Order: sequence, then C-alpha cells, then structure tokens
Amino acid sequence: MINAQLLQSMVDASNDGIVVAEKEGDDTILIYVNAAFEYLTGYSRDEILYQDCRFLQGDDRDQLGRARIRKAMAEGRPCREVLRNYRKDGSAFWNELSITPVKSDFDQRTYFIGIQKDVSRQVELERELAELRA
Amino acid sequence: MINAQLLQSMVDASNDGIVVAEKEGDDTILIYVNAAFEYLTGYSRDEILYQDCRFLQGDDRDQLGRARIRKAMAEGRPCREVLRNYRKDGSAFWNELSITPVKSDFDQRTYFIGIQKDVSRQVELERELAELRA
Ligand SMILES: Cc1cc2nc3c(=O)[nH]c(=O)nc-3n(C[C@H](O)[C@H](O)[C@H](O)COP(=O)(O)O)c2cc1C
Ligand SMILES: Cc1cc2nc3c(=O)[nH]c(=O)nc-3n(C[C@H](O)[C@H](O)[C@H](O)COP(=O)(O)O)c2cc1C
Repeated sequence: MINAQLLQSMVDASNDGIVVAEKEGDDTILIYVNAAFEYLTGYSRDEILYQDCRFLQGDDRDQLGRARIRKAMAEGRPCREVLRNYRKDGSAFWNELSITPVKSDFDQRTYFIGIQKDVSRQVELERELAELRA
Repeated sequence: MINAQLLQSMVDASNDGIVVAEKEGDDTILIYVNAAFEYLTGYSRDEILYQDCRFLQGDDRDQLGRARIRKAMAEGRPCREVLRNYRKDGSAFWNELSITPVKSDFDQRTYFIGIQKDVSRQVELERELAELRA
C-alpha cells in the first residue's frame, strides 16, 4: 500500500496516543511511544520508554481492568479496557486502552500495539446515568 | 525507536480501524487502510481504497460532523467527530473519527491519519441520559 516510512511519520504525528510493547514473561516493555502519548501522560519519551506500562496506575492497583487485560493478552486476543491512570503532575483520568497482541512468526517474540484515549468525560456521563437509574 | 517495518505490521494488525488519506483539493483520498477498518465497514481493501472516505455516509449527508471535520482539516488541526455510517450490508452505526492533519514539509502534500471506532453503544447511553434530564 504505502511505504513504511510515510506510515511511521503518520503515526509519530497522530493526535491519538499510540504505543508498542514487547512481551517479556509477566511483563510487556514499551519500545515505542508517540508524542500524543507523551502529552496524554505528561511524561517524556525517555521517562516512559523501556519499562512496563502499568507504571501509570501508580498506587491504585486494585482495578478489574488489569485482570481482564491480563486474561486477554494471555489468550492472545484484543481487548479494550479503561483504567484509572495518573500523569506526572499527579492528576488523574480515565484512560481507555485498546490492546492488540501480535505474534511475529518470523521469531517467537510477541508484541502489543496500544491505542489510548482520555475517556474521563464519557465516564462521568455514565456515573450520572447510573445514579438516575437508581 | 523501532524499525518502520515492525511498526507497519503492528498497525496492519491492530484491532483498531486505522486509515491514511491524501489531500487533493476538496477531497482526501484513502491510500492506506488496515484489516480492522475493512471489518468495521464490511468493505474490502480494494473497494475502500483510492476514493474519499465520505462514501460511508451514503445518503445521509446532512450531519454537523461533516462541517466540523471540514472546518478542522482546513485549519490544519486534529478533530474527533462521530458520524452516522453505513456498512456494505447496509447496517448503520455511529463511527467516531479521530482525524490528524500531517503536512509533509519535504514536499507540499498533506496527509491525514484517521483512527475509527464503532461508538454506537456509547451514544445510545447518551440519548438515554439526555431524555432522563428532560
Ligand atoms: C500495548 C499496551 C498498552 C498499555 N497501555 C498502558 C496504559 O496506557 N495505562 C496503564 O495503566 N497500563 C497500560 N498497559 C497495561 C499494563 O502494562 C499491564 O499489562 C496490565 O496492568 C496487566 O498486567 P498486570 O496485572 O501484571 O499489571 C498497557 C499494556 C500494553 C501491552
Ligand atoms: C483520515 C480521515 C479519516 C476519515 N474517516 C472516514 C470515516 O470513517 N467515515 C466517514 O464517513 N468519513 C470519513 N472521513 C471524512 C470524509 O472523508 C470528509 O472529509 C468529511 O465528510 C468532510 O468533508 P465533506 O463535507 O466535503 O464531505 C475521513 C477523512 C479523513 C481525512
């Protein structure tokens, strides 16, 4: 279709937070993040890169999304889950995570492309509708 | 960060619908679409590719999203808009469109990366909350 350099620059430049990570045992290590992801998190490419993405959950580690994500990556099937995340400045938001497993098949490595959005307003709208139905 | 071939395969394989298009006057022509986009629309890469993406609106051409998208692409700034779209089988859904303008700067061409999601359930939840507030 298009040359891969063009595509990489279209991704580098996307308004959508986009990352790639590589499975290592019980971890997945971020090898690629775009600018919009740096803007979403309030971190820098260097701060972010080369660790597992969970670091954004911070203290708040009892969240059902985790298990559903973990369950889903394990089975090798895409998921979409929203977790509470925290920026560098400490502020808190609902991050929707779209995670897709990709096995290399050239080798035994598996990768994941994430695509993430601050969903905080969409959630507030639901908490409200939930209480109206009560 | 990562080699561009790896990245292109992570995109090719994403569960998220991702396209790229190229500005030509009042049009933008799709030069790249991934599999998930083919699945979103119910079209095939060959059917989809090489025309302007509006073809999915079909008959339903009076939609405010259009003007906001048009206004936004013009100004050269990202937007996120949801339009009513129609698959090949005719079925209808709410498609959220995240569109990012990218100028090449090597030449005078401008491109757009879109990232699109069936948002129909999130919308139904709002129509409901809207009427509760009435
Ligand atoms: C592609 C990809 C994107 C991810 N996005 C980040 C995210 O933006 N925020 C977050 O808190 N965790 C995110 N994670 C989730 C964690 O890295 C981790 O897989 C999850 O918390 C489940 O594993 P655990 O229970 O061992 O923590 C992402 C993971 C992957 C593979
Ligand atoms: C990157 C990109 C992705 C787009 N996504 C498609 C979409 O999935 N659905 C749709 O109906 N139109 C989509 N469009 C919107 C139309 O192609 C068009 O630009 C919009 O309807 C406004 O222009 P117009 O008023 O001249 O029709 C997309 C456009 C771009 C540039």
